[PDB]
Amino acid sequence: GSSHHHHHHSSSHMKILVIQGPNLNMLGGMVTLDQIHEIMQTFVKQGNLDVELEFFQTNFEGEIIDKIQESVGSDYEGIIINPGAFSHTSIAIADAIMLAGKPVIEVHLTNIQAREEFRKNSYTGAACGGVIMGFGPLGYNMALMAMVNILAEMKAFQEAQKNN
Amino acid sequence: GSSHHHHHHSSSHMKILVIQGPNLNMLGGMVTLDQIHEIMQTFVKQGNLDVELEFFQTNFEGEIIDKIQESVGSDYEGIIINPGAFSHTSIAIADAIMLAGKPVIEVHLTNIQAREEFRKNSYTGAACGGVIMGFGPLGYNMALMAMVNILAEMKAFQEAQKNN
Amino acid sequence: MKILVIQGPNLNMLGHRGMVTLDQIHEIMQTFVKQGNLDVELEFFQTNFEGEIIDKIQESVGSDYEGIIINPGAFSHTSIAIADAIMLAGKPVIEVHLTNIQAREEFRKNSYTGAACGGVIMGFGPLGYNMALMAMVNILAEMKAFQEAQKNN
Amino acid sequence: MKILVIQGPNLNMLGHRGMVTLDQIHEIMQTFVKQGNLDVELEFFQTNFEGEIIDKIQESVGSDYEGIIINPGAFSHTSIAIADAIMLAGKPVIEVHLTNIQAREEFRKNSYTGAACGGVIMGFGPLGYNMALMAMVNILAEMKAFQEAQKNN
Amino acid sequence: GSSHHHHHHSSSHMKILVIQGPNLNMLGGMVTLDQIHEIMQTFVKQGNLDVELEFFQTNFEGEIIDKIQESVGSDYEGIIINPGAFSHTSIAIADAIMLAGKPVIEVHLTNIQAREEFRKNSYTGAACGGVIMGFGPLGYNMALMAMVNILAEMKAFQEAQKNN
Amino acid sequence: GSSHHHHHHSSSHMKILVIQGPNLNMLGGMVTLDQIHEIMQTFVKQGNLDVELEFFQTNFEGEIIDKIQESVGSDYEGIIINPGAFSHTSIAIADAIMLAGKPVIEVHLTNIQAREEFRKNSYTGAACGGVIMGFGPLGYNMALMAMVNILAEMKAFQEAQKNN
Amino acid sequence: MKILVIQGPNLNMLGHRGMVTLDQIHEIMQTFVKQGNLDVELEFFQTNFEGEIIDKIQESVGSDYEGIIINPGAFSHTSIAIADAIMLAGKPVIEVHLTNIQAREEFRKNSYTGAACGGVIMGFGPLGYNMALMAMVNILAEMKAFQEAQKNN
Amino acid sequence: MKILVIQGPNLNMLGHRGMVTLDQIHEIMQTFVKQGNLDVELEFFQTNFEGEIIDKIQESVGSDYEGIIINPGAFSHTSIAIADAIMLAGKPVIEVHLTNIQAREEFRKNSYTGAACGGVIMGFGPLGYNMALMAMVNILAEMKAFQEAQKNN
Amino acid sequence: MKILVIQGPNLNMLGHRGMVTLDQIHEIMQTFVKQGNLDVELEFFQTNFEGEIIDKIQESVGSDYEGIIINPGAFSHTSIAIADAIMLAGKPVIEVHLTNIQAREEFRKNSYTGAACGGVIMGFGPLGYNMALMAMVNILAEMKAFQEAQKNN
Amino acid sequence: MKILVIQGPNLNMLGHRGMVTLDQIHEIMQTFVKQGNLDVELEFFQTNFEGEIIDKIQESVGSDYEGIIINPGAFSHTSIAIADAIMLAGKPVIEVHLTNIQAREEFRKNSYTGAACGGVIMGFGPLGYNMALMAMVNILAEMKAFQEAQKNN
Amino acid sequence: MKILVIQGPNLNMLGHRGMVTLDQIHEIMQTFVKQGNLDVELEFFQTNFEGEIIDKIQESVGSDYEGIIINPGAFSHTSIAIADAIMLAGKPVIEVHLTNIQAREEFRKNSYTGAACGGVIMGFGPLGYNMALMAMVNILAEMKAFQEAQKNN
Amino acid sequence: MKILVIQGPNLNMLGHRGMVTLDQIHEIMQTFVKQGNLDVELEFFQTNFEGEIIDKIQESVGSDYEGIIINPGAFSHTSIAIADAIMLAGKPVIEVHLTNIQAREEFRKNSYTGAACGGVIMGFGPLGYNMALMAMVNILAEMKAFQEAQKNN
Ligand SMILES: O=C(O)[C@]1(O)C=C[C@@H](O)[C@H](O)C1
Ligand SMILES: O=C(O)[C@]1(O)C=C[C@@H](O)[C@H](O)C1
Ligand SMILES: O=C(O)[C@]1(O)C=C[C@@H](O)[C@H](O)C1
Ligand SMILES: O=C(O)[C@]1(O)C=C[C@@H](O)[C@H](O)C1
Ligand SMILES: O=C(O)[C@]1(O)C=C[C@@H](O)[C@H](O)C1
Ligand SMILES: O=C(O)[C@]1(O)C=C[C@@H](O)[C@H](O)C1
Ligand SMILES: O=C(O)[C@]1(O)C=C[C@@H](O)[C@H](O)C1
Ligand SMILES: O=C(O)[C@]1(O)C=C[C@@H](O)[C@H](O)C1
Ligand SMILES: O=C(O)[C@]1(O)C=C[C@@H](O)[C@H](O)C1
Ligand SMILES: O=C(O)[C@]1(O)C=C[C@@H](O)[C@H](O)C1
Ligand SMILES: O=C(O)[C@]1(O)C=C[C@@H](O)[C@H](O)C1
Ligand SMILES: O=C(O)[C@]1(O)C=C[C@@H](O)[C@H](O)C1
Repeated sequence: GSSHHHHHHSSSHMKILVIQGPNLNMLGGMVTLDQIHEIMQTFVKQGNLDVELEFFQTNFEGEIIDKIQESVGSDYEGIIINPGAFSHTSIAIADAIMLAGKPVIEVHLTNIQAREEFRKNSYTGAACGGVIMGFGPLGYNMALMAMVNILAEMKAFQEAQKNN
Repeated sequence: GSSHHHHHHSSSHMKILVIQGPNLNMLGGMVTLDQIHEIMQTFVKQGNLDVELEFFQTNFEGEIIDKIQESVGSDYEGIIINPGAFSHTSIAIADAIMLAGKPVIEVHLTNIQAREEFRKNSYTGAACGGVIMGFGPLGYNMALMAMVNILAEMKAFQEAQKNN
Repeated sequence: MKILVIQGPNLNMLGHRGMVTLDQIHEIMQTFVKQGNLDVELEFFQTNFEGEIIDKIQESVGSDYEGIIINPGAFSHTSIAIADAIMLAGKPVIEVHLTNIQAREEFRKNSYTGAACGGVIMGFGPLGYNMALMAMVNILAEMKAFQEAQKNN
Repeated sequence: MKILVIQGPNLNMLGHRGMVTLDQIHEIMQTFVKQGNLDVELEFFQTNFEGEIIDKIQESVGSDYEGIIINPGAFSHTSIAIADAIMLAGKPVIEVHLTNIQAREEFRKNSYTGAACGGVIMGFGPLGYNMALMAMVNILAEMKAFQEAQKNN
Repeated sequence: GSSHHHHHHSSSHMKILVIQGPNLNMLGGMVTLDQIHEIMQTFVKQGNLDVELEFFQTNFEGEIIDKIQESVGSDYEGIIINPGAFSHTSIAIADAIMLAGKPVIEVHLTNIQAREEFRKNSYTGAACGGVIMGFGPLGYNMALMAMVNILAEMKAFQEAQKNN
Repeated sequence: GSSHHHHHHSSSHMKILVIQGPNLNMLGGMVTLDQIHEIMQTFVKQGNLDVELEFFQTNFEGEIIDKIQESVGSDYEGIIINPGAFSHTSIAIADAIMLAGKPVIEVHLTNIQAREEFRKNSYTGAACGGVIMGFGPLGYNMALMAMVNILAEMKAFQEAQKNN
Repeated sequence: MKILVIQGPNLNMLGHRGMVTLDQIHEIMQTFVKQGNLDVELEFFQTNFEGEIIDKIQESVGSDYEGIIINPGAFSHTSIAIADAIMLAGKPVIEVHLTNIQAREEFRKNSYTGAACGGVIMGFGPLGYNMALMAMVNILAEMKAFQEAQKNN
Repeated sequence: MKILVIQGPNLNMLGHRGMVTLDQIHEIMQTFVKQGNLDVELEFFQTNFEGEIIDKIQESVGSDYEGIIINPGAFSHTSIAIADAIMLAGKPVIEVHLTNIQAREEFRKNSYTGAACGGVIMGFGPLGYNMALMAMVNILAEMKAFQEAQKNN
Repeated sequence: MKILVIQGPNLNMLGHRGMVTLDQIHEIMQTFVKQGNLDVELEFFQTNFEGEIIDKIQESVGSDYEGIIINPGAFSHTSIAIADAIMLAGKPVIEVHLTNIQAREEFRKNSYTGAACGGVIMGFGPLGYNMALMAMVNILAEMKAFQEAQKNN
Repeated sequence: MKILVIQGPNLNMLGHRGMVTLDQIHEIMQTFVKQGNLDVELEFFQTNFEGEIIDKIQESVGSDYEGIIINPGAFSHTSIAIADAIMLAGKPVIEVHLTNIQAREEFRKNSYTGAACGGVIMGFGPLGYNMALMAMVNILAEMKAFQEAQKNN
Repeated sequence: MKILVIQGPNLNMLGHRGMVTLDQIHEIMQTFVKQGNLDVELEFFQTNFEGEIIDKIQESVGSDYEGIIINPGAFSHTSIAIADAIMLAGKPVIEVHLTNIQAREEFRKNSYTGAACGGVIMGFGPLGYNMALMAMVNILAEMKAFQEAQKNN
Repeated sequence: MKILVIQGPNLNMLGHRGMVTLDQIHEIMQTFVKQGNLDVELEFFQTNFEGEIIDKIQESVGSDYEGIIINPGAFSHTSIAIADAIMLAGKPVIEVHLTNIQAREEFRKNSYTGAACGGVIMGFGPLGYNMALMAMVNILAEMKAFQEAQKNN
């Protein structure tokens, strides 16, 4: 699958991993995925945020399981995923996620509540703590704004108990 | 039911309506709903945002339907709603929302995908364009950040077609 | 001879939700009575509250109302309470629907409230309301004929 | 202005199956027209055959009938074909039920034929038939008003 | 449809009506329907029984409804029916039977409990007071032996109450 | 459980085993089970039939499984059973029946098609080749008349292939 | 020691809906207490409003009520909200039903509210209410014993 | 006045399965009677056999037992037979459950045997048994008043 | 070599129900045969009667028809009878659908009759009928080759 | 004019899984084209990977393929992704099945991918593939006629 | 070290129901122990009675049995009681199936008793029994190692 | 004598997901063979890819593997394709589960893959793998005895 990433300088620093599910490579709303990624980057460079993104799209469920598994070599501290149609079917990823080790957030462009009966459950989303759907590309940024706060708060907490 | 609101000065200006469902008046995480509201207000005064909020909680499905119906006296231009347990059952509010006239966003503290079978469907969120669940109080701000962008883009659009 | 019309949730919103208001439906009804020359006091009550329909039906049980026409709206599909209430009304209740609830989503198909009513008119738009007057008038006429047929022998 | 009434299976059996016959229901209808002074030719057709209802509706598609009132009876719950047929009728079809099919066994609850018709009258006993005439008259009146409203501008 | 009948002399006399559903006309076990009928007649002429049968097969659900409706012109006093595949689907005959006026018995060559999930319910058999299935042609005679006893007992009963 | 039997002389001879389900011991229509048994006996002594019955009622599902297993010590050559409510639940007896080795017929006084949803399936009857239900006590005799014919025809058949 | 009794929709209609009123049920309870010599202030509240049950339970959370006996009635089967409420009451809630809701239609079988309450009495007619007092008295007694057993060591 | 208490499968295991035995439950009952000054012979029977419950209920039908309290345990959810048995007992049967079967797995939610019983106590732990005595006493008392009210006129 | 084509309910209504008649479909087939130079007598039969499909299939069992192409229409989803009939035809039956019945409402998804046929063509509009001829020709050809392959050794 | 043939999981196993290989199926197609004198480049791709079907479909979206024939095999029943893919292919997709998936286990009945494709051929054994060529040829021919019919006026 | 083997209904019938008896299965087990040189007293108990399995498991709770291997047979699918029992066994219970219950009718797919056991062997024919011994030996060995690892520190 | 072990998705993650790795499981197996003195070449393959399990099984069909042990993991519940593949393996496949998939969520209860396999070991943790070797060894031994029993007469 496909993979973009930007760099980051070196003076906290939060590495985040975005995983885009099958067919998401194809948007082209009238907006494209690369565009959804600059929107994300634009919203960080902009928010004033020491966040590094890694972007990842694939059509292969195994490639999505692999990628999560990699992350567990503690690099990035959280995952933003839109499993595509795998949301509805794939227990195997739901499992990947539950032994992800870190925050995961599911994001869906459409409102899957409001579509075909079959799209209504996501197993994957049941396993991410949080789920965003319905918002169009705008949803990713919500997942980003959220991710930031989660991690932040965790850092402030790991520094909480680890003194006494 | 109960209702808070802050004021706003008079020099665009977006009035937004927050509706909290039944039992939400009870939180006291270890955070309370008034607290969830200042967090919201804090995130506006802070984001630098001409947004006026109105906060509203009730245990009464009718009172939720009433309030939406009132909004349709074009004041506020969108709604953020956590219908609580009424999400799962109440077609009547789903209906209220589908003839709401404006952007509606559903917010849930818990991740309802991940709870009892009965909590899995929300008819109301199938009628809001977008849904947020899973995020704790943080979710509300996501709905706020989103609401802003929606309206914004709408204003920019109503000014789009209305020239030619 | 006085009849109660009970309109459910969202029904008041007609004209934002064809382009016709609930007020206009009510006056249509008048026009049908005021015209059909039928001795009928109508009263309109609309609410978005399940409890307020229940209350109102419970309040009917005192003389002056001989029948209730009701569009429980969305509560039709879900409100076992309103159906329970309709059954103790002990007097004609007729359920009306603007649309054909057979013909929309799954969750609208069944009506609890409808089963409790003697009979259901649906998918006629407002005409169904006049249809309901039409029937109420008949049943009340017939009932009235019968309790004099017997309480005479 | 000529209207078709289609009665489904078993319906002819009324008086062995209250104590009233299908014939009487028909003449009631007459009495309602013959009385309501409405220019309406009615025709009655009863059958226990799914195919015969389908045939009859397909035959309506030729002028002289402007609308159909129909009680598919038991076929209501099961006949996708009749429903399909009612949908090409391209002219008002109104479904009538003597009983409230909401209020009997599970298998009667849905009506396929009902969904295809614009609207459904149920649980009124025979009155529902007059109810149906009442509606048909109105829609045909309105339709007629409209095709002259436009085909004038 | 098709229709066989034998005659009977004139010196109680029980007229019985057998109705064979769709496709039953086709057997040819390695036994045919006419054969199933002689077996029946053979078992009456044989049992020593003042019974007159009328045999009736059709493919048309309407024709089965018609025939029952006819019977209600009190000729025969009971019906033996194998609705075939219409068992499982046809409410309309179930209804015909429920306002049949007299004893009805459903017979099935096969054991419908023991076949495709769809064959498991018969609505028609739910409305007959009794149901035989599983016995092959032998089934019909069971229905005949039973029909005899039912009617008999009824005659003995109508003569029971109608004296006092 | 309980068990009746009559004797039989010694000059073909068919031994048959009747098994009555739980609660059947309680009838007392207005007829009792012993009565249902003499009706049976009466219909054999009467039909002119070299049949020996053994009657058996119990409340214990094990005791029914036991008794079938016993039969397999080839005594009687067929079983008539009314598993009572165990019809609907007990796979374990359905299995006993399927490795019964001989004709089994299920009899039910009521018409189980026409009762509570739960009584609609009988797993046992799915395993008997044939099922009678709806007939009141008269049902048993139908099972008897049938049993006779089945066995008969089998004897006639075992003498069929066993010559060439 | 003060206990709240919450009666649900339609429950007030007893005497039109055997031949006994809600008032009579309540005075029965009194008679059981007034007689049982038990230190128990009772309060009765009946409503046809889902919200008002919720509000009332939430209002209990302030001292003087130590327990709630509650017949959610129709809301029993459908009201996640009231069950959610009962769960934060943090103090005994006992559900009562006049009838045996196992023993009616499908839709009454489950109770959401019952699952949230510790225990459910059903099918006893009014006796079940005294039954409920019986139990509340016991749990409160035991709880009270225990918080003194511990807050002593 | 003699009452039969029937304990179902595994119920004898209490103390390995809070920390209380079935013996203790039974003596509690005694204490409640022995104390309530109520003329009540109790008998206890516990079994892991569906058949033995059936047999025991059928055996009750002979004089000296006027009522049955019964915790069918696991058989509650599956035993049509025991429910059929309970229904010919012709004499009060009350189901008790230690836990609130609404509040566990799907498969425990319905009780066949409970529907057959007049009423069900659940989720009270052992208290429910005394609760059951409480009720049986009342019903028997009332029944007995009534057969003398009538067999006098 | 003679083939039966069986069109089901409503299928005759094409041109009121794109803009193409059943007649045109049939002549298309001809054109495909008349052109494909294939020795094929075709016969067309359309009906709105479940029975008449059954009768027609049963009648095929006599020589001259070697195969059946059939669009049961609506009866596809419900007719166990027709499926049973197709299964004793003992000779190729091919089901055709204009539309892709996977792609409409739930109730059209399964076809009983289709499972009975050896193979189903669907969603091709009229082209599927020529598609069907295409197949029949092949199967008949192959079968014919084989009964000569064997009845030779 | 170039067409892509997509064979799904296990389909390569034909010859161990009648006694015919996937290679033979493909050369048959050739023979049908090579014979039908039709201007058609075919390409065969078989995979046991859901993703590789997806990738392959997405890769089609670049010129030279005008259509896809596809036997998703097992993924037919479960792969929402492939069905989603087929839907953006924006160019004819035809699903083929060797067997009649109506006629096996429950889980094979529905096909997600089939609903996505315009039309589905099933139960024909390998013939269905030639049947598929037959159809693709026709649609492409017709489409091509049409874009010249219009882009001329 | 003594182990209980519990065989359920019908299991004794092997050899009328491959051609192997229950006795032979048991002696096989012996042969595996007698051979594997494992210190293991086995006991065999077969029954057709749900209550007898329950009784036997309840009887295990006394010393000398350290583990149970069990084929509940048909009760697997239905007996909530036996599962309940297996849960208080407080000692290893292993479920065995001759066949693969996944691979037969719907009703056999789930096992209640299997969920209550730590682990299930199925579809191995008799070999599964030896498989079970193999496991029991291991867990007992491990448990035993552990209670000496700790009760030492 | 060489055997394939196929580990499914996530299985490699043991030690982040008791505290044991997949490597350790494999070496345990060695220890069991290396110890059991059995002539067995084992190979381990783990993948998170449905297609790779299917490929690997399809690759087995060439000599040197006589059997496959497999934990399809999450694909167990959903992969019709893998089950389809396991069925053409034409050689013993045994499914192993660390946990008791009966005893977790609904969605894990059924195994497609398991029904295709001859037999399934589950809920034993790693021991189940040695269990599997134990069985494979036996079947292969027996099969081998048999093809020499016959191909001798
Ligand atoms: O982002 C989404 O909306 C989605 O995950 C993408 C493609 C579809 O398969 C999903 O149902 C929704
Ligand atoms: O915000 C929520 O999580 C919720 O809407 C509140 C209360 C519960 O009834 C809902 O399931 C979740
Ligand atoms: O009037 C009607 O058509 C309706 O009762 C009103 C509102 C909706 O919720 C119902 O589904 C239909
Ligand atoms: O007229 C009626 O009520 C009905 O349509 C007639 C016959 C029955 O089969 C329907 O269920 C109701
Ligand atoms: O006699 C019978 O077995 C049957 O009624 C005949 C044909 C099939 O449709 C039924 O399922 C059984
Ligand atoms: O004979 C009978 O009808 C029955 O088998 C007896 C008792 C009930 O449990 C069955 O449902 C019917
Ligand atoms: O008290 C009762 O029995 C009930 O709770 C009251 C009203 C009905 O809605 C319930 O189903 C039963
Ligand atoms: O007493 C009880 O709680 C129960 O009746 C006994 C055992 C369990 O099987 C039931 O689910 C509840
Ligand atoms: O040809 C068809 O597409 C169909 O078989 C005809 C009529 C409809 O009833 C079917 O659903 C589709
Ligand atoms: O080609 C077929 O018949 C099929 O698509 C192939 C493999 C199986 O998985 C499907 O169920 C049918
Ligand atoms: O395979 C077995 O051993 C089984 O447990 C025994 C009897 C049957 O009832 C089960 O379904 C399988
Ligand atoms: O090994 C197991 O226990 C399992 O097969 C592995 C992963 C999970 O997805 C299964 O449910 C169980």
